[PDB]
Amino acid sequence: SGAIYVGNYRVVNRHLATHNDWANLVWEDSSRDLLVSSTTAQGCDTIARCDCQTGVYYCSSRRKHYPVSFSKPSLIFVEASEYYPARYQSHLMLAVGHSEPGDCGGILRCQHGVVGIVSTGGNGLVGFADVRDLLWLDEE
Ligand SMILES: NC(=O)[C@H]1CC(=O)N(Cc2cccc3c2OCC3)C1
Ligand SMILES: [Zn+2]
Repeated sequence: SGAIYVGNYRVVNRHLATHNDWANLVWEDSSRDLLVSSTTAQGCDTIARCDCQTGVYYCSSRRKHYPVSFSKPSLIFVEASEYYPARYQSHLMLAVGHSEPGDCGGILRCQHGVVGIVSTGGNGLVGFADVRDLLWLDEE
């Protein structure tokens, strides 16, 4: 589990969104595994606006933050899971690292701020849904 809290927005994995998230919906995209809802309180996270390929992510199944090198956001085939059939997921970045299903939502960050959140895993790989292209998270 886990979310990004930036301005009056809550960014979560679409497959983990709650009823309250759907009832306060701002934007959702199944192909990216992302959903954004509105919040009453202002958040403290800042979004990275960069092309970094190194950062650090939080892994709840190890209670640890790991430094990783990660690929550029792209269209990657993801195996079938409890939440989606086998399909191509867009704006996804892969790294070598530990990830179990419940690790989804952990933040990946670089020197500029939050890059994305854990969305996929298995086989000693971890995949992150990029949010650096969602410029509207910084305003309104
Ligand atoms: N974005 C998606 O399609 C995710 C939905 C889901 O439940 N996925 C399975 C998964 C996530 C994280 C780590 C691991 C996984 O499987 C093995 C370890 C992929
Ligand atoms: Zn950066």
